[PDB]
Amino acid sequence: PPNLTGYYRFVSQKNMEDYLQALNISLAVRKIALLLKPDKEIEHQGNHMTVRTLSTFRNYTVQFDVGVEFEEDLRSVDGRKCQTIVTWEEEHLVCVQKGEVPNRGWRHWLEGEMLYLELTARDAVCEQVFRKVH
Repeated sequence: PPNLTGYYRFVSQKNMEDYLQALNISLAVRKIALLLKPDKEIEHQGNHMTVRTLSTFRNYTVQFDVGVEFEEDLRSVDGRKCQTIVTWEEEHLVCVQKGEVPNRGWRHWLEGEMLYLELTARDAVCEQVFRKVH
């Protein structure tokens, strides 16, 4: 990852169900999601990032400064709110969303033109993969 900027196209996933069920999301909504093919769009200007998640149901956006804790507004997702902190170590991005649910956060890392991602909530682990295109 030079500068994580770009657009990344969906490639594959697994266990979305487990993750969305650990966040207690309804059935009517967590079987729409299993058929989605979301893409990632990223703006990156030396310490500050804008990460967008795009799909045909609804899109989700979040802004932050890495290394500075912020209150994240997740009502578009599960209805909650967290005090998120993002860092860069071991050569990959780590985010822990402190709040009501334990083990809530995620991890991003690169290799080639591939954008890997891991989602966590309680004991549930979710994996997704994207391909940079712009």
